Amino acid sequence: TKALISIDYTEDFVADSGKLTAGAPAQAISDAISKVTRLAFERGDYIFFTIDAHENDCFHPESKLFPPHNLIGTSGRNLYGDLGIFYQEHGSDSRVFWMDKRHYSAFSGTDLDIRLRERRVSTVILTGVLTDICVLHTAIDAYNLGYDIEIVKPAVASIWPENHQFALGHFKNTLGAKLVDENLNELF
Amino acid sequence: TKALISIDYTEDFVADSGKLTAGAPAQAISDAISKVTRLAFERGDYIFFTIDAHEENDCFHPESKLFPPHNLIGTSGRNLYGDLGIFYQEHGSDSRVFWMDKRHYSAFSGTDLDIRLRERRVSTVILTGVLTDICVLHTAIDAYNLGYDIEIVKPAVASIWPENHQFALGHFKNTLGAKLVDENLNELF
Amino acid sequence: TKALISIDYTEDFVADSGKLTAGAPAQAISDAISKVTRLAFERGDYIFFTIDAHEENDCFHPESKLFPPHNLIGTSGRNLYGDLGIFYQEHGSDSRVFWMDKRHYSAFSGTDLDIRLRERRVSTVILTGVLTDICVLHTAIDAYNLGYDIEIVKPAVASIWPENHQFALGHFKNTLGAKLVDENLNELF
Amino acid sequence: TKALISIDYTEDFVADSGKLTAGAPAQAISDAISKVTRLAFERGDYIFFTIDAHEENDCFHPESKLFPPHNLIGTSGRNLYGDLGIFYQEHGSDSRVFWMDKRHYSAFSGTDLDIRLRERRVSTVILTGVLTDICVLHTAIDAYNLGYDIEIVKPAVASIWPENHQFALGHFKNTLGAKLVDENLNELF
Ligand SMILES: [Zn+2]
Ligand SMILES: [Zn+2]
Ligand SMILES: [Zn+2]
Ligand SMILES: [Zn+2]
Repeated sequence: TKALISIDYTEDFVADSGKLTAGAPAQAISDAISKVTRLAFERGDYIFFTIDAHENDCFHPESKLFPPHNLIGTSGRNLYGDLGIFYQEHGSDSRVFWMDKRHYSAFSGTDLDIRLRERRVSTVILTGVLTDICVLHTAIDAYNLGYDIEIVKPAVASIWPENHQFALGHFKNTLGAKLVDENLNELF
Repeated sequence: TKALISIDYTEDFVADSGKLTAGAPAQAISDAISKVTRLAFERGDYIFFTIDAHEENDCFHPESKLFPPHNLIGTSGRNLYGDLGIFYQEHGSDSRVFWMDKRHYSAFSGTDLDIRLRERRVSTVILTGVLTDICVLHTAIDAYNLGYDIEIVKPAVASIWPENHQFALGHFKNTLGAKLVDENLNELF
Repeated sequence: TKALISIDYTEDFVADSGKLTAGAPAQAISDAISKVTRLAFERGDYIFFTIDAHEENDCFHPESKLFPPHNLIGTSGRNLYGDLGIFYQEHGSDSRVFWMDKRHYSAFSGTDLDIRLRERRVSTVILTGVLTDICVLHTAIDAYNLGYDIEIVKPAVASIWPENHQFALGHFKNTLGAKLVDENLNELF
Repeated sequence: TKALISIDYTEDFVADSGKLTAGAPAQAISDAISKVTRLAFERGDYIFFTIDAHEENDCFHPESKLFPPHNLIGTSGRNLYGDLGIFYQEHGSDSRVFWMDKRHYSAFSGTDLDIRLRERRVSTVILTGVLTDICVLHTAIDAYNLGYDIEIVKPAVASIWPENHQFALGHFKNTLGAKLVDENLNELF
């Protein structure tokens, strides 16, 4: 049994009127990200929604770098597409988690590692946005914490195609990650 | 300039009808713990309420087998005891006052406490609450390993067992190099 | 998959002429600590010697104000005491045996212990060495927070203070959920 | 009070005959990386050499499947390249200069870097070395999560891939909020 991590696939990151939207490339993965999450859950895997929870926060260095996004209590934090429907169906399940984060990495200042260790999880499966920012930082932390890594290629996206390509190369060649499709089958 | 950490001073830990109550010794520090928290706030310090947030039937938590259900989410058992609860009603919305849910004994474990303290370049933590030999001890040890200067408010920490309370105070002073202070934040000799 | 951790059982902590010696109580566990280590090795367990590596004079270390110089790098005080030292000379080159320098009390703090254990998918640590209420206690608490199952070899841990040794053993069993075992690795009830 | 981090600038990563060499682009920064390190030292900064220390036949290390053997313990591959190596011969024994073995890409992973930095109350790290998109990138991300202000010496970092070098620099500035500086430690606009 593995764990699938769903990173920042919310209105503010995906929708056209989103505060920090990736636009077309992020919208394009909506079908794949929902399909792969449903499949992982059906298999018995743990699902962790790791979602930006921002505040107005003078002490956060990220405030100077990006405009306000994923603000607590706003509709910008709602999950985009059929993924949101999956959460409506199974959000209260013991195997499904909602986790607020303040840094890019899903591990930083959270209890993600603790929850995975409780369940003796050795492999993480990464999905969401952006490939070169919150997926990259999460993957690097996962590597340093000794997890096997899988990346769902058609269920990650970035605003810049060149940055998306760098990150995929980094996952495979530096982190030793397995690149998989929406059916959780290894790509060659 | 500094940060005060308020550890688990809730109804379940302090009140007579508390699910994991420390009883009389925990109740006896109510005046001192509220006094010292108000004083720290008045002089500009950051206040971190680090409170147990447990779920019953959490079979993956090793603590579930060691203690009865306590500080359950949505219950009155998580409410702060005494004038400390009044202080949170008054100033809990101030930018310098925080509420942090925790699952382990240590206030640092699986939380963003270290990140929040580093954002503010805090070098010294002041520890209060219960129990001296469990959630205060674990928090103090984590603080030591993370390079913080440590202050322990002696009249604002308590345990069920006098021998355990005394071990912990000895450990703080002689092994961690912590300063023991009174409810007026003055060094005890 | 289990790993035995051998904490600070060196000349400076054990021998009569040691710089920070626990003396007779530490000397008393020599037979049990060497026996349990050889047994763990025989059973295919990983063995980690986690040993204080201090410098005189380390200005920036908070420990320097609390204790006299001990376990100094390149000195005979860092030599393992008794048959445990003979074991290391025999099997130190084996891929399952490790020597790890540490600067804090905990074996995990600032080391790659957690990394090496995760590489091997170790779920249980077995703790031995000195002192029960300082470098063993700190290692145990870190192990707990990192999700490891814990075993404590009761006859292979020791302290200079008997009351502190008792607190620690109680803390291990009642707070950390650790298993207390003997030198044959059998659970004590 | 700042700390300069010198990452993997050794024979195996830089020299033409190095086992995992970045080649000409890495060799091209030799003048700048030595100059900036000597400058930092003169300004009273701390200097940390954080250097890969791998073992041959380390089957438990995930890196062993990804790259050929490199920076093996006790081999010439671990020797610092260029004037940096001369600087270390001159000032390695100074209390402000450190040598740290590492096994992961990041200088923080499984080391005591964070501990040594907090001991000195360092709030800003200055990064140099190779490769920009691997051990520099991982170190920078770790520094960011640990709340350090970050400076990157642009003419003193290098990669074998120019497009990857460009990505990393953009990532440092736009995502980590790092300051890009030259070999004179002056900000680049
Ligand atoms: Zn954000
Ligand atoms: Zn609890
Ligand atoms: Zn020591
Ligand atoms: Zn390497």
